[PDB]
Amino acid sequence: NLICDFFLNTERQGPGSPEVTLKALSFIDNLTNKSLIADLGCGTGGQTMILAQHVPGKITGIDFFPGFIERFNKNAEKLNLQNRVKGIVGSMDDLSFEKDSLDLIWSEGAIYNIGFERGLKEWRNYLKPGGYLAVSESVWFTDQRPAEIHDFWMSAYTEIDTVPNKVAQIQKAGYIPVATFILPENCWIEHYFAPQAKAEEIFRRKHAGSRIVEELITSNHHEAELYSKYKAYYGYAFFICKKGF
Ligand SMILES: Nc1ncnc2c1ncn2[C@@H]1O[C@H](CSCC[C@H](N)C(=O)O)[C@@H](O)[C@H]1O
Repeated sequence: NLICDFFLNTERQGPGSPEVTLKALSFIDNLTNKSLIADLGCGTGGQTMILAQHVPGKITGIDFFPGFIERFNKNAEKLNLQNRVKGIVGSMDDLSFEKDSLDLIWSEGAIYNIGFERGLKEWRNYLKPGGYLAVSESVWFTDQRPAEIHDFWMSAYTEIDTVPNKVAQIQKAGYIPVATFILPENCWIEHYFAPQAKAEEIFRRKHAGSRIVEELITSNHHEAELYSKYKAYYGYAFFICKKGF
């Protein structure tokens, strides 16, 4: 399981970008120095640092891979945010946060591990009423897509769905769909697939012969191809939800 190692040599493990994280932040108007924030599936904490540098309050990143949490705190350290930004090895399906105690729950390209609707449901219980939930998720841009891309997505994440369905689910889960925007293509190509280029040459050689590596490179190269060919039918959408009642 060196899948981790590879992604340690990258700015982020999923589509995204500073402008996008900030643009989504632009919709949350309840934050102060007393706000408790959580970023679920924070990976190395790249978006978590950009976030921490533009909002007040303490943030808690949570990720399944210890390797990412280690880089998370080390990076937090260099940036001096270690006081108000702590990394923690945990799982989104088994959180220990006091009920209705958070003001903001962040999650970029990580909610698929637990499921869109499931997350909306469960995480809700850790939010102060009027609190926010911001997550980026894979979506279909249309009601019709080719078979290649469709079955590819039915093999990885079956919950991918259209923006309209995602939105109603948010309303159904007891939130107000405050803001919803689709991510620019440069979030995949520029900030995700490209950085993955250099990473590979170095990774592959450091681990020459590792069967897992030779294939990881193949998975990434296949995803990039599907994207460069079907980018018009799918991508990521960011959702800012405000807990009801
Ligand atoms: N059950 C789980 N609980 C918490 N994190 C998990 C998890 N399953 C997977 N993850 C993490 O979810 C992240 C998905 S990749 C996205 C990483 C980061 N949010 C970014 O945008 O760069 C990875 O860090 C993966 O390790």
